[PDB]
Amino acid sequence: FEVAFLLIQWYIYGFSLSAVYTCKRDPCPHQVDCFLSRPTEKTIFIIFMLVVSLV
Amino acid sequence: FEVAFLLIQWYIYGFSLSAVYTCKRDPCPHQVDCFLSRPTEKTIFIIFMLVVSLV
Ligand SMILES: CCCCCCCCCCCCCC
Ligand SMILES: CCCCCCCCCCCCCC
Ligand SMILES: CCCCCCCCCCCCCC
Ligand SMILES: CCCCCCCCCCCCCC
Ligand SMILES: CCCCCCCCCCCCCC
Ligand SMILES: CCCCCCCCCCCCCC
Ligand SMILES: CCCCCCCCCCCCCC
Ligand SMILES: CCCCCCCCCCCCCC
Repeated sequence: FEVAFLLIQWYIYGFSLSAVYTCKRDPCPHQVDCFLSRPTEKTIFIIFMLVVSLV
Repeated sequence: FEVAFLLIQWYIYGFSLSAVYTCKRDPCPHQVDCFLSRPTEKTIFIIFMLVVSLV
């Protein structure tokens, strides 16, 4: 259960977060720019919870 | 002067007007949709002034 939950997160998300996202869904016209909330503080806590599950 | 002014308008504009324009300049992000004012009434008067200059 520890290995299987680490492989789903590597496939879906990765292990960081960027500040600007580019979205191509509907009803939005062509492509839009969207901005995230605290993308640097969240990246620090993603790496803290990776080392805990590897130990 | 009548022929030279008809060839510049055929090259720049054409002889009609559409309702939705797609713009790719700066500072706009990617591509946006822009909407014109009375695009059908103006197309009727573009063709009236074409027949006058051809007669
Ligand atoms: C151990 C509990 C995890 C259950 C896994 C079931 C599959 C999860 C979906 C797989 C991702 C699909 C993305 C297209
Ligand atoms: C955008 C720059 C992010 C910098 C990431 C720094 C992460 C430090 C986390 C320390 C984890 C160590 C656990 C013992
Ligand atoms: C320069 C940006 C680096 C971002 C990742 C930093 C990770 C360093 C911390 C590793 C902790 C390992 C503890 C065993
Ligand atoms: C952007 C991703 C950076 C990942 C760097 C951290 C890797 C963790 C290595 C140390 C793990 C300690 C296991 C005991
Ligand atoms: C008879 C007066 C017309 C003057 C014509 C001078 C050239 C006009 C510009 C040509 C179009 C350039 C588009 C790139
Ligand atoms: C979008 C549909 C536009 C229909 C254009 C109709 C143009 C009629 C103009 C008549 C010109 C005749 C001059 C004698
Ligand atoms: C179906 C849309 C047709 C649009 C153009 C119509 C132009 C017809 C009028 C031509 C006038 C010619 C008078 C000599
Ligand atoms: C969308 C453009 C339609 C143009 C149709 C009208 C062409 C004009 C033909 C009649 C001209 C009369 C000259 C004497």
